[PDB]
Amino acid sequence: VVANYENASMAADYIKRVSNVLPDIGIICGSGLGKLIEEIEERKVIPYINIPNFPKTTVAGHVGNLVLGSVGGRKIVAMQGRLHMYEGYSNQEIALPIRVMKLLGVRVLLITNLAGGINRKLKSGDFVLIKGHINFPGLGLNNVLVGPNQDEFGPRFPDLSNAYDRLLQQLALKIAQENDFQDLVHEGVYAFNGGPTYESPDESNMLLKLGCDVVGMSTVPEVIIACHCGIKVLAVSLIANNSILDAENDVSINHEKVLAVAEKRADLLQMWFKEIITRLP
Amino acid sequence: VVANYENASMAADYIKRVSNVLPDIGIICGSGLGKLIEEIEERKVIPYINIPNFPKTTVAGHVGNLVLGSVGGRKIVAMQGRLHMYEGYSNQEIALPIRVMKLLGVRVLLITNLAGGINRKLKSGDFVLIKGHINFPGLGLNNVLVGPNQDEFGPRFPDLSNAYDRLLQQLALKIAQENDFQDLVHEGVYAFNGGPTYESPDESNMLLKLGCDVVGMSTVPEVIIACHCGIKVLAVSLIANNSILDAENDVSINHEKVLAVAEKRADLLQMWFKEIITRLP
Amino acid sequence: VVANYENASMAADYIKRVSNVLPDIGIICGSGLGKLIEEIEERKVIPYINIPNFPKTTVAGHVGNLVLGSVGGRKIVAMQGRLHMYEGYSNQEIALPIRVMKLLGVRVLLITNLAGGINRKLKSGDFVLIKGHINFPGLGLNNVLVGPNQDEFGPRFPDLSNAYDRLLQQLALKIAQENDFQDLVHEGVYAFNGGPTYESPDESNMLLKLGCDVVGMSTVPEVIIACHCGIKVLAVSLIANNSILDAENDVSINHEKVLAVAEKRADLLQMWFKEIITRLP
Repeated sequence: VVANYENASMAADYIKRVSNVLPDIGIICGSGLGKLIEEIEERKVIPYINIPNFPKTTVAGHVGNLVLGSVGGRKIVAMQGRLHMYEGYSNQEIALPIRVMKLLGVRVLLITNLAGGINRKLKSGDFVLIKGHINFPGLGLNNVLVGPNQDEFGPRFPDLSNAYDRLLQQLALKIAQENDFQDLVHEGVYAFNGGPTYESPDESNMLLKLGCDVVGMSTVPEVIIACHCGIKVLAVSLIANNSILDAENDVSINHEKVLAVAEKRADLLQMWFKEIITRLP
Repeated sequence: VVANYENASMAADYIKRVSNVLPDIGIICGSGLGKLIEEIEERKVIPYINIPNFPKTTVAGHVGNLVLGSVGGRKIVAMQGRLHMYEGYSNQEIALPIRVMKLLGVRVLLITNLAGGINRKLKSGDFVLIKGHINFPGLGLNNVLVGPNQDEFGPRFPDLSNAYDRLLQQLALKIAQENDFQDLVHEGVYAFNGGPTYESPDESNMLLKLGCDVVGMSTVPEVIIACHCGIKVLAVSLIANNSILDAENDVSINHEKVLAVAEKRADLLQMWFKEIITRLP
Repeated sequence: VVANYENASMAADYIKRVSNVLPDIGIICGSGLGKLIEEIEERKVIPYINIPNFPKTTVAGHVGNLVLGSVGGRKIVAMQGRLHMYEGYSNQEIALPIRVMKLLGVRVLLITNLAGGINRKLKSGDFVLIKGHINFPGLGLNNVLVGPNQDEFGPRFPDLSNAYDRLLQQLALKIAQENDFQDLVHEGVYAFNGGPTYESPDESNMLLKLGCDVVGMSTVPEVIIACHCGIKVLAVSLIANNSILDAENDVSINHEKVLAVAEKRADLLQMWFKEIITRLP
């Protein structure tokens, strides 16, 4: 189905009936980075499959729930099981959950992901506050907004110059300084590789030439839908590896190594985002 | 429907019956740049919806007519309401009107567009004669010619090295010199961003590194279909803003600002293209 | 149909019944470079159209056979008539023949193609051993693996850092040295342009900036499917022209010139690959 006003409204109606929560913060967590969702207070778990007009996710399988409740005195909604465009989902399937968040009252969206490091200053286990992006699918006619514009949500031609809110980046850094882990925290430009193959050694070298700091396979589609409909965004990458160093040393990249870095930083990222949610203006 | 010989022929038959004009020049005008079409002499206006096999355009809405008549003693056909790939149109839907122009007798196609400036010499209100392009959708398997080749129109593997005719660029500059506005006229390479989001600040910085002078969301698909079937092309960008300066100063890009630049230069561009049409060899 | 385990198995069953050959080497030859297939010993020719679940190729036309038999004492399977993504084939249609090769027992895949030269050291008639690639369709959400993962063949996120086997590159060079044509043999990075338009002069200049040595419209999709399911690869480009020199001298690129270079080097490439097959570990 199309991610239009009528269809998003039907989904929001169901969610309001079942949860009673009206959230103003949304969260989408990266692979291995979802522990925070398990400590949402007075929570309600809603499988995607039960929600009218939500995308069908059974071919990919694995978890897919919307979770509503309270964190740090704030009302939130989380996507537990994020949708990736490398699975074959359409623009409409990716956009509809974000537009439902908008109708529910979400004004701030917090996002984490796992990424490869390109900038030579980045090590495995570092965090990058994303300050801009290079959208290779968008340049090449696979932008998430290709299709008719849904005018009720936003304009035909959105500006992305302020997609990554500067005050939210400053708050995230202040909290890292308060807890003495600011030495892990950088800022940078995110390249979107559609995937699902990891960036090749020579693609990584190209990205270094083009001013990219990190590369991954998510996040930019959701940011664009959120910016289109006026939702503020903070996005943070966890660095799994430095792809430029790996190319110079003939070291492989693999999913098991990536998930082990996620497990090593999961509890610190949970603590960090809990405080961010508590402190949001 | 497919943009094949049979289907294009049916459309041309209808158009010949209704207009009696056999044009040898075609024009496609950019957003806010179509005033010239209103002064076509002894004209005939044909809504796309009435023409057999023309693409359906009702989801996007707004004007969509073919207009035939005379300008400066020359017989022309204009597209009033251009089709953009960011609306979701297929390769076949974009190509069919250009191939109908070919069957009607068109030998020269003139095109205008609105673009962002990348080269630091470019200011809002400048004109760029396009001398080559960088086709990000084509590199990434969304070229307008992906699909079976329609052999009656052109070859399986076209060469684009002479897509932008050099003598037509020289004529356009000569006319600007005659009317003392050559100080507005540059030449440059056009990057095709599929869109519909404006180029991000970091995408603009990448394009500067890669030798692009201007960036926009149109024009290259029509140029490729015209070059494939042997139609000569002149393409001219109107610069709405300098995206590199805007990124350095945190200034936004938006559709209202773009259209105001179009209105400021519309009458000069109308005068210029009228003389070009009159003077074509 | 989907390039899944069940459908590939049905195709392999038919092929085993009809040919009696169990190959451990596969070959895919470039345009004008297929003479070797005509000297396969005790061969069996199987039109694609006869094989269950093979992709339909009648719109494009021209030859499309699987050929099995012996070369140099080794059992091989060849694709005579390769599938190109610029024809409009889906990811599933490209992948299924490679996955059938895997089920038949193929462990090594040898590939040739025609390419444009970017590196200034490359001349018409040179050979390039491919050591890595830049996948513009993959960066832009048209990777051959976009879709559900077929877990029986390989992992959700493959690593491509060793897609081009180093020992096979060394064997190919050793044989060129033995026959005194090593002066023709370079190594380099392959850029995948989806096509079917030749790279424009300004796209070629961009590729020079980005560290590409050669550019073409094939090969990378098949390499990715082979690497995903554990098949070793050697890929060799024949240089048709130097696109950077042609842009500086305003010289055109065309299919007839390309095929004439293929004819000039066909017999040497046949001799070379026959010895490679004979000598494989």
